[PDB]
Amino acid sequence: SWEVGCGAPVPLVKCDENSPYRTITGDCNNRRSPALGAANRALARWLPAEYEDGLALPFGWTQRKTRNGFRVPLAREVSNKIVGYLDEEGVLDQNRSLLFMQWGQIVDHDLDFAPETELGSNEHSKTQCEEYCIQGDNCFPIMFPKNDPKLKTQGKCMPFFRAGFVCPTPPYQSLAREQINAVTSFLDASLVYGSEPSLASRLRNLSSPLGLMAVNQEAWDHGLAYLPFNNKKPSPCEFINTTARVPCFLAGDFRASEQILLATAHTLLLREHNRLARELKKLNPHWNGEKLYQEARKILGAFIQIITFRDYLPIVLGSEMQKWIPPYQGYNNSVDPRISNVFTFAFRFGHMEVPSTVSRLDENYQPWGPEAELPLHTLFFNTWRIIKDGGIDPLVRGLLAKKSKLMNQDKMVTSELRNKLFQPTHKIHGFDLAAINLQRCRDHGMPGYNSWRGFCGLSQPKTLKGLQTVLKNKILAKKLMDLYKTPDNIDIWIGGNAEPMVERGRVGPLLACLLGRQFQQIRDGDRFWWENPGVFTEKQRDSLQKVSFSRLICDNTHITKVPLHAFQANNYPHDFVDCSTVDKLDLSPWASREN
Ligand code: HEM
Ligand SMILES: *[C@@H]1O[C@H](CO)[C@@H](O[C@@H]2O[C@H](CO)[C@@H](O[C@H]3O[C@H](CO)[C@@H](O)[C@H](O)[C@@H]3O)[C@H](O)[C@H]2NC(C)=O)[C@H](O)[C@H]1NC(C)=O
Ligand SMILES: *[C@@H]1O[C@H](CO)[C@@H](O[C@@H]2O[C@H](CO)[C@@H](O[C@H]3O[C@H](CO)[C@@H](O)[C@H](O)[C@@H]3O)[C@H](O)[C@H]2NC(C)=O)[C@H](O)[C@H]1NC(C)=O
Ligand SMILES: *[C@@H]1O[C@H](CO)[C@@H](O[C@@H]2O[C@H](CO)[C@@H](O)[C@H](O)[C@H]2NC(C)=O)[C@H](O)[C@H]1NC(C)=O
Ligand SMILES: *[C@@H]1O[C@H](CO)[C@@H](O[C@H]2O[C@H](CO)[C@@H](O)[C@H](O)[C@H]2NC(C)=O)[C@H](O)[C@H]1NC(C)=O
Ligand SMILES: [Ca+2]
Repeated sequence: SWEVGCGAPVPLVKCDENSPYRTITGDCNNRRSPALGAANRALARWLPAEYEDGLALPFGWTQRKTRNGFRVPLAREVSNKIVGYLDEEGVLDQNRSLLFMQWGQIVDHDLDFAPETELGSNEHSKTQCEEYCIQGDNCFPIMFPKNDPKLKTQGKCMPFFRAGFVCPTPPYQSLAREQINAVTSFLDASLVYGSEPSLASRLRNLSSPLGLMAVNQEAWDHGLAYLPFNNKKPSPCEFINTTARVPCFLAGDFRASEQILLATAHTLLLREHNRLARELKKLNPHWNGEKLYQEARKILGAFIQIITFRDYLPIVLGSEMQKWIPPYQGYNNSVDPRISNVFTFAFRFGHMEVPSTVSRLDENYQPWGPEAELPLHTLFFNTWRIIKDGGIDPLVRGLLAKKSKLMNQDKMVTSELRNKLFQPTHKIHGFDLAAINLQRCRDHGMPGYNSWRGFCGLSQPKTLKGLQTVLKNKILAKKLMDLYKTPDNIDIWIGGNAEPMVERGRVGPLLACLLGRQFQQIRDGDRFWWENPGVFTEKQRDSLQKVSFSRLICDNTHITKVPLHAFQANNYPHDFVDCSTVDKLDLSPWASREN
């Protein structure tokens, strides 16, 4: 049942129907709908889109037009009055490690990606939005509210370009605007291998039939691999420090270098690939180039699904886990595996877990140097710190020894993300992730905070006194009401992230419902979900059940002290054990007796 939407850009295939290997583009996962789930297609819509002209112009684009009677408040003003805070003390999540926030980004990045329009790299359209803030076509700038400090320093606005959409590119098609997802909707470790056949192949070694991924040649990490640099010459990573000119990295996903801790996580993944392919070679000396690559890839793919569903969602969705994601019962071909547009905003709850600083610890898990604790804002698109100052061991240690930030109603997003975010295209370190997130809700057309509380079958507040109760907070409910003038207009992001947390989770009623459903779907609809009979052998599954991020850390770095539960907050040296005391990934059942 797959065809109409728009023939679209999407590159045509022919399915093998018998290949035990996933396609790079995600196509052919579903035999009835080939493309359901495949990259470079439209995000899924769980509810009708809500645009100003009900087709493609966002709410806030035309000043004089209201929403339900009132004027949507400037994203940046919501940011200033409700989001930001000053005191960075007593704001850490006592029972979550920095890895908690870090793994979430890996997952989100694996599942969705709505790139900006482009149609500019020569053009003066990439400057008529930066310099003058003139709204039009794909530039929907974030104006600055009266009395904003950035007015005196940065200008009258922050450039912002609407997301890409799915038939064309430039102008339009007749119908209702739908944003694009440039990656695959299946938890298949697509951030490691790319989503297009072309990128997928540039990432491979194809000189030696060992099936290895290509690693950097100009620099090493104690004999260990580094990701490969990037060929493209305008590079933001060179920019932040024109003196050490280190370019960004090249990996299956483009945001791989937004921040030092993300690239670090990426590097651990590239390694286990090669590692997993050197071993498999030993075992089966007759296996060839493609065989090694695919089989290794298949493994790492099952890895990510396991860590995520077993270790990561249970402490995110808390006690609301079994209500949305019941125990697995097999493949279901009647389930839309496609990521929905709202998931990409619901999942952004993490943004309020990013802490103000990042640390580097030596072996005794102590301060590594004199400038070991650096401000979060000096690490965006920073590769020199890795390559030219320490390696990745110091950074991985921090991920385990330090903590995550705890969403606090009186303290939402770090000022490191709200005032000093760096953007790949521009130069200053002065953007606001909060205003961008909010502006993007409207860009993508998301419906109000209530339409969603309704979608999830929750009470819908119409009065100040009512909003006080749901958020269980007066000040907040009042500020939220002074700006939005009706609970019907609270942007789902700031809206969803304002409800108090659920028992043992880290998100509330409306986010738990939105994340819950989604994850249930990608699992129930993936023909290659590791627990799905036939994908792996009964004996293979038994061996994968033991994987643990901890081990991943041991077989891939020179760390020898790691916690058993890398996600909860552990303290060194008590909660740390020696690597030799940690279960290994026994690849024995991956041997093949010809006779
Ligand atoms: C800096 C940034 C982060 C911290 C170092 C950070 C972190 C996260 C986490 C931990 C997420 C999930 C649990 C998460 C989700 C999504 N992000 Fe955020 N992210 C940083 C920076 C950015 C920037 C800049 C953007 C672009 C926003 C835009 O709309 O232009 C960004 C996006 C997202 C995003 C949207 C996915 C998409 O399809 O584009 C998440 C789902 N992150 N981030
Ligand atoms: C910090 O968070 C930790 C993770 O939630 C928590 O430890 C976990 O506590 C839960 C019970 O709340 C238990 O989790 C698992 O227990 C049963 C076995 O009896 C499993 O079959 C279930 O899947 C369930 O998830 C464990 O006791 C433990 N889990 C892990 C992985 O360590 C800590 O208690 C929290 N620390 C503080 C101070 O609150
Ligand atoms: C841009 O990246 C540079 C890395 O190439 C970085 O400079 C490097 O780091 C420090 C500079 O403070 C120097 O390291 C230390 O060397 C010895 C110890 O071995 C000390 O005696 C020195 O005082 C110094 O602290 C490196 O030598 C230096 N390398 C080079 C080529 O400059 C810059 O700090 C970065 N600049 C910015 C603005 O971020
Ligand atoms: C592709 O794989 C080959 C085979 O392992 C790599 O060749 C090795 O290169 C390193 C340093 O250049 C040395 O250990 C040897 O010269 C090679 N080893 C062997 C066993 O041949 C090659 O570097 C890889 N290419 C890329 C881009 O990653
Ligand atoms: C296969 O997955 C579908 C996807 O939802 C399941 O659909 C059931 O529940 C849906 C609402 O959540 C409803 O649309 C349907 O009434 C219902 N489907 C049927 C056939 O009753 C479906 O139950 C799953 N199939 C099996 C055998 O579990
Ligand atoms: Ca994916």
